[PDB]
Amino acid sequence: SLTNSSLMPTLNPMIQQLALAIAASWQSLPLKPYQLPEDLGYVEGRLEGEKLVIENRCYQTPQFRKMHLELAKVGKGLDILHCVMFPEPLYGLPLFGCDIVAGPGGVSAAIADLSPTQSDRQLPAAYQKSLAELGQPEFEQQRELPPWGEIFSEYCLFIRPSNVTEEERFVQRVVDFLQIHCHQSIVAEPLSEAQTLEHRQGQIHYCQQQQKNDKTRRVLEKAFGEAWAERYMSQVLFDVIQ
Ligand SMILES: C=CC1=C(C)/C(=C/c2[nH]c(/C=C3N=C(/C=C4\NC(=O)C(C)=C4C=C)C(C)=C\3CCC(=O)O)c(CCC(=O)O)c2C)NC1=O
Ligand SMILES: [O+]
Repeated sequence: SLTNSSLMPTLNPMIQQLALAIAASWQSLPLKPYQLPEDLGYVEGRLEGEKLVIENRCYQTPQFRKMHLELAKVGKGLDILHCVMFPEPLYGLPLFGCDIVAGPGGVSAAIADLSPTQSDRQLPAAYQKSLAELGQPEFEQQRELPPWGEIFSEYCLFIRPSNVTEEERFVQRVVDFLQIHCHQSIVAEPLSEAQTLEHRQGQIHYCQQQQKNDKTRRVLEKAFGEAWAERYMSQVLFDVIQ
């Protein structure tokens, strides 16, 4: 749980709410710890500018090879929540991810998705059906995905929330995604070796494309340098499996 977090009480309220919702969804799963490189938990660094503070929590279950919740703060103003549930390819589940970035003046970016791992870039039929049933959410300020964002599903939300009502609507949609995802993980069956390979490739591709995110990289570089940032992005955030 998040009562021991040093960052949490200082983060944007939407970020606090979403972190609680994610922890609540994971709490009663068959969790084991997942050891990050160098058993990383808390880390802080500064070069010539602002300090970056990061808290990492990571778990695994039989269906999810790596469940990573990262909270971060740059200086006084910039707050970040990062979460990815990396599936075990044997079960063919999609990739849950979300990213929230907030400054003093409010949340600038809120993105969440259940991303495909199939070569045809479609979600499994059960997900399509369940997601369609939620209906189209209405948000006033949508943002267009960057070029490397071809990895995201047609259900991807990428917005700037315009008011508290939209903040709460976005959090609820993420809770709905997680409820669907946790349910489908109970009914998933181990796949064939050939299908497992296809899902593994989809996850590798997701990770390679997420590494092209310069907005993330530049934050890390300004606090820790180029070599540290490359190691962090490739080995901690978006590790390529074999
Ligand atoms: C220490 C960790 C960490 C940092 C520092 C970080 C920074 C970060 N991510 C950003 C955007 C972004 N973040 C994402 C998406 C994602 N990013 C993910 O990590 C995941 C899992 C998704 C999607 C599920 C996208 C698409 C953008 C916008 C990129 C752009 O505008 O070019 C931005 C710009 C925000 C804005 O334009 O308003 C910053 C500063 N994100 C982090 O996770
Ligand atoms: O991650």
